[PDB]
Amino acid sequence: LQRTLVLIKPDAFERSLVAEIMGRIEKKNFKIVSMKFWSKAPRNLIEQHYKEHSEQSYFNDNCDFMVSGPIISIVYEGTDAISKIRRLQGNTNPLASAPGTIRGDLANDIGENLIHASDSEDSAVDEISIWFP
Amino acid sequence: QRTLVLIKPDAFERSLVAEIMGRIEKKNFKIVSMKFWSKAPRNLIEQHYKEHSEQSYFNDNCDFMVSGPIISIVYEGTDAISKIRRLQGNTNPLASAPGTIRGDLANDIGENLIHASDSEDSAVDEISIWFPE
Amino acid sequence: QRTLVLIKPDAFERSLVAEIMGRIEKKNFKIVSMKFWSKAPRNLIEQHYKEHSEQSYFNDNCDFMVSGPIISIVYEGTDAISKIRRLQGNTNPLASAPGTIRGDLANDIGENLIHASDSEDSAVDEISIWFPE
Amino acid sequence: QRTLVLIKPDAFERSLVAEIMGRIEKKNFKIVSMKFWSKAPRNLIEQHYKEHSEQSYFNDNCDFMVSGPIISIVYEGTDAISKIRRLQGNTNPLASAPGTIRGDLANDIGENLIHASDSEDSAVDEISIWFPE
Amino acid sequence: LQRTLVLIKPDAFERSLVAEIMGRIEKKNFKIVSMKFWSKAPRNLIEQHYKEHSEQSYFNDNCDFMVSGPIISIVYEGTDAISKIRRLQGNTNPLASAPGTIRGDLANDIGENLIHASDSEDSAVDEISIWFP
Amino acid sequence: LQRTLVLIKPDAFERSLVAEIMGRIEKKNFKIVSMKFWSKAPRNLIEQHYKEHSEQSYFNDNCDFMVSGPIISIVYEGTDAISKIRRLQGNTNPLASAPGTIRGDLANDIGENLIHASDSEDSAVDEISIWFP
Ligand SMILES: Nc1nc2c(ncn2[C@H]2C[C@H](O)[C@@H](COP(=O)(O)OP(=O)(O)O)O2)c(=O)[nH]1
Ligand SMILES: Nc1nc2c(ncn2[C@H]2C[C@H](O)[C@@H](COP(=O)(O)OP(=O)(O)O)O2)c(=O)[nH]1
Ligand SMILES: Nc1nc2c(ncn2[C@H]2C[C@H](O)[C@@H](COP(=O)(O)OP(=O)(O)O)O2)c(=O)[nH]1
Ligand SMILES: Nc1nc2c(ncn2[C@H]2C[C@H](O)[C@@H](COP(=O)(O)OP(=O)(O)O)O2)c(=O)[nH]1
Ligand SMILES: Nc1nc2c(ncn2[C@H]2C[C@H](O)[C@@H](COP(=O)(O)OP(=O)(O)O)O2)c(=O)[nH]1
Ligand SMILES: Nc1nc2c(ncn2[C@H]2C[C@H](O)[C@@H](COP(=O)(O)OP(=O)(O)O)O2)c(=O)[nH]1
Ligand SMILES: [Mg+2]
Ligand SMILES: [Mg+2]
Ligand SMILES: [Mg+2]
Ligand SMILES: [Mg+2]
Ligand SMILES: [Mg+2]
Ligand SMILES: [Mg+2]
Repeated sequence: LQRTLVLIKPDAFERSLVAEIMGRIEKKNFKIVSMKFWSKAPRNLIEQHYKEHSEQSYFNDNCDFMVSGPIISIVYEGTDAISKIRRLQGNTNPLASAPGTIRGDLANDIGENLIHASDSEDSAVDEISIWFP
Repeated sequence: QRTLVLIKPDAFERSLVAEIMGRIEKKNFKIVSMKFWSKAPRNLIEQHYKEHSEQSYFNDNCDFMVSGPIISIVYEGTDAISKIRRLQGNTNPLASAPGTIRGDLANDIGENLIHASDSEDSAVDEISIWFPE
Repeated sequence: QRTLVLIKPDAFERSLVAEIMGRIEKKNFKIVSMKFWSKAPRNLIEQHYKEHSEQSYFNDNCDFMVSGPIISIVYEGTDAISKIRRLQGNTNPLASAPGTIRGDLANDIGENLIHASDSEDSAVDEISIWFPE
Repeated sequence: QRTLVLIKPDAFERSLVAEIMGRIEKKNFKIVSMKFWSKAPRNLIEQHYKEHSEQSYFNDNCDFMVSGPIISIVYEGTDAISKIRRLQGNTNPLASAPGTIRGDLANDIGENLIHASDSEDSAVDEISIWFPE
Repeated sequence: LQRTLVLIKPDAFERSLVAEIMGRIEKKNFKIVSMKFWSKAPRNLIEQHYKEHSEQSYFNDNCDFMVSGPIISIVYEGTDAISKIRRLQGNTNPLASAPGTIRGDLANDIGENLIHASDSEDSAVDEISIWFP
Repeated sequence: LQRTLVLIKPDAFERSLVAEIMGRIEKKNFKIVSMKFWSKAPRNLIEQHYKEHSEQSYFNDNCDFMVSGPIISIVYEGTDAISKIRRLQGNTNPLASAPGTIRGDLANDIGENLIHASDSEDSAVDEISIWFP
């Protein structure tokens, strides 16, 4: 049994895909245990969330995108939730994400890619602490 | 207008949260605030339904409303109150119309998936209950 | 209550069996009995529709009903008879409402996808026809 | 009967083209002609809506109708005109019924996703406008 | 042209996913040629169905699960139906089943995994003989 | 940014899957820039479209199928549209096409396979020139 942190990104709001994305996770039988709506996430939380990427060329653009509209932060719980939701999410690169995955079916950009999900136990604990202190 | 919607515990039990939210999303209403409650305080539920305090079902309904999670949402849109009420459908499963949320999904007078404010005055009161900030 | 539903041969031809069953399932009705007929005996069809024996369409309708498979289902739920009738929608394609099974999917008075018992008395008779056990 | 349907520019903006066409397709109407317009000529739009020429919204509506692509479709079926009108739903978002295209998807009196001919006489006129061949 | 044996498992009934599962197979153009509904399958048929696993640690628990609610047994027919429906079904292990498959999208447990499908021509004949003697 | 040529094949019309197929591409955020409806495509355009296969045993049967009902020719535009839509389409062979893809979910034959999509930049230019001279 694990908890993982998911962000529904501003592009999901713009494209009216919030329920579609949440629905794919819900139909897999994962349970919401925490959830917050952000009309606009604080820049500092975004920069902390993506701190690994702070020295990458796309960092500033990614952070700008992430504060360009609302986000939902959700903690999902289930057996092996972290890897399972990562599999559902699909590859970052739209040339690689498989049909059937959230990104494979719905995303068409490496940056505007609809959903974040924790990639490991350690990062899940870290990310949950950021969004749900 | 702004209206107050509750996703009720039966929606969680039946894994219909995204389905309900999706019907409102597809109608182009915007989420302005949202909170997740693992279990709403009974006092909050009693206040929300204070006008039913003398009804025979009052306690049973309060028990149901604290039996599982709730999501409270403020939606915004032109004439959002009446429009979301029409999408919601009648309380009575003998009357709620196919095509409405309750008409398609609810099969009980009490366990009826969704609350929506019924007037501007009740919207103000309910938003103040669920989002006192 | 228990009611008798037929999935008609046009549902098989048009690959709408799951769609129709899904609309009833999502309303939370429980299957109590079910039988698949590769081709129903004409005599069974004539008995089912015996009250239409003098109508001009009687033979054509019987021909249609044996033209492909049927699934007969007994569904159970509070006020299941009237509720499933409302989901079914009117026989006449000029009247069946969008949101109903026939309103959304049927475009003919005869080839109309689904039968549902219209009263408690007819439910008893029809269940005895299709499930004499 | 044959009727003239327009998929309006808001359907393109909101990525609802397939959703709308799918609702008509599932009702078993057959496409007899179809044209895609990257931008319809304003004169065509003015002719289509000539009966509204004195209305206060006439110019705003024409502006909207040339603001993005349109698909014009001739559909054929028994009583196709009235049936597709019923699927379409009322112009007014305070009236369009859940289960209809506008009832489920449209939230504005002007930006209302779909046109459908309202009579046999108007169907002839509109088909001659969009498909003069 | 082949026939294969599918079981819709009790978890599909509990989670109201029966039509969803049948619909995925129906949309692939497979035809139902036999079908039976079991309110509760006999223990002996279940133990025979899973006889290969009789000495495995999970055998008793699996059999208990399989008689814990209704099942539907279906014979589907199509060209290479056996391998095709196996592909649609997805891996037993929820750490392996691919998004897009029935289990990949809907199942979250190695035991409660929604659907059985024959794994070969020989086992299909055997399983059909069990459920449809 | 690329343009690719898609054909919706006559089997999609027969099976009422036109909107389903177009919807999968639309939800991926690809934009229609040209579209034509053919009640019956001219034999010569079909033979030119498939000229690579002119000496294969299935050529005549494939061409016969392709003129057996309507087709829609669509030009879609998006970043890397050619490879992305090919991925969505899925393998020609129904023993290989992955669940989650259009063919993996919906097609059950190597010939009647619902959709064509250009396989390269060069063939896209060629095919667009054929259908949209
Ligand atoms: N423009 C651009 N943006 C990128 C690139 N790589 C990553 N990003 C953005 C989008 C990602 O969602 C986010 C975090 O990257 P990640 O942890 O490698 O990917 P992911 O766990 O979201 O699939 O940063 C990239 O290569 N280019
Ligand atoms: N068991 C039972 N519960 C009832 C009955 N009438 C109302 N309720 C419950 C369910 C309703 O969602 C809630 C509030 O009643 P309402 O304001 O008349 O209905 P609504 O605005 O949720 O459609 O109280 C009732 O008659 N019986
Ligand atoms: N062709 C034709 N068929 C008809 C007509 N009226 C009824 N039928 C057929 C289709 C109906 O499903 C069946 C039983 O008629 P019903 O009990 O009045 O309708 P329903 O309970 O299936 O809605 O007989 C009719 O007027 N014309
Ligand atoms: N802004 C605005 N637009 C309107 C109003 N009434 C009609 N329109 C626009 C939207 C309609 O689709 C179009 C044609 O009006 P109509 O023939 O009465 O409606 P309809 O046949 O599209 O349902 O003109 C109106 O009252 N206000
Ligand atoms: N708890 C548990 N149950 C298992 C395990 N392996 C198989 N089972 C159960 C669930 C399977 O649906 C059933 C038959 O196993 P199978 O033939 O290897 O899998 P499958 O053809 O259903 O994908 O037995 C297992 O490793 N653990
Ligand atoms: N009957 C039959 N038809 C075939 C076979 N290979 C190809 N075809 C038909 C169906 C294909 O859609 C069409 C073009 O073949 P293709 O370019 O290799 O496949 P595709 O780009 O449509 O996946 O010709 C084949 O091996 N057998
Ligand atoms: Mg990451
Ligand atoms: Mg109320
Ligand atoms: Mg009747
Ligand atoms: Mg009009
Ligand atoms: Mg097996
Ligand atoms: Mg090719």
